[PDB]
Amino acid sequence: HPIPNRPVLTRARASLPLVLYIDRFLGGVFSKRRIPKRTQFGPVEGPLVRGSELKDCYIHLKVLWFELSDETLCNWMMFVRPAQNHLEQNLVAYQYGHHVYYTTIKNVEPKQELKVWYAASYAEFV
Repeated sequence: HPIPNRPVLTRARASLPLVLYIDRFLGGVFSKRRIPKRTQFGPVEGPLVRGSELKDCYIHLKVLWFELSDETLCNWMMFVRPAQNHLEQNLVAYQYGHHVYYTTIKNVEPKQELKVWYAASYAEFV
């Protein structure tokens, strides 16, 4: 009766809150349970860069900027895809401390993909 070693995941994948999961087939982060309005995730963690040489896999975030390319160097927020209309958006991103956060603007339901875009004031900085 074997019991295998537990698979070790990239930093980005393991730093994910137990409240959420990434869905293999669909792409992106979802909620296991109800996530109420005004729930704050973060901080975004990862390498900082210039805006010069920043990729298109991701939303762009000013703090210098975040390069969210590499799972071994970022945390789970690298997986949170950028919303493309107001229908699908349920997070807003802003700077608060020395840090950047994603905050729910809707009560998010189970099996709904979390999708981010700028809070208006933050949209000014970027």
